[PDB]
Amino acid sequence: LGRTTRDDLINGNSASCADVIFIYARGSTETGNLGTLGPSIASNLESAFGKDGVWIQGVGGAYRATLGDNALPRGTSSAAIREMLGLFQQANTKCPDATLIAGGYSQGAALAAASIEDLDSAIRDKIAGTVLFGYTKNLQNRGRIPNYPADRTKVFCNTGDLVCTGSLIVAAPHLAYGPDARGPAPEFLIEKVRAVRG
Repeated sequence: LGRTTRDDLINGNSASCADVIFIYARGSTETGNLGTLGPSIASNLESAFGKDGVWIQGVGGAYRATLGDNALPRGTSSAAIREMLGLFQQANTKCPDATLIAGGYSQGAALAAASIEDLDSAIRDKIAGTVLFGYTKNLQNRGRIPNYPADRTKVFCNTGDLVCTGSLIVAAPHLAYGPDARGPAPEFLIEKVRAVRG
């Protein structure tokens, strides 16, 4: 695999359920299914919950993270939404009691948002927290994920990252989320898991 690819949910089963399952969608053109920011969040999550206590799953399969899909209505393709929807379904079926947390960068942040929007409310209720970096629909959705609570959403949108302000121009702030994925974003997700699970 490489640190850039994590299939802990796909490869896992009910007998080895983790308490927490993190599903993450990478940006356009990023490698593996975690890209650049996903591995730092994963390392922090495993310090907090232990290697056995958290499953990290990047969104792969039909999510090709094609730069042209950014221009589609929901900011990604229908196929990609179904891929992410199916991973939340699979988490829910394999491990009905795990707490779910989610994340995404750039097109993966629009994908997370469209997926959570379309999710059955009972599964959606289980997602304790979602972190979105360089969220391409930040302006259009006014910093929110449709049908999901504000208190469970943390958007990291740098000043000068123009994708947070309605365009698809890539500027240097868009490439500057490394600090956030190492610190505030995993801390937020851990705090949201601990508030549900203890």
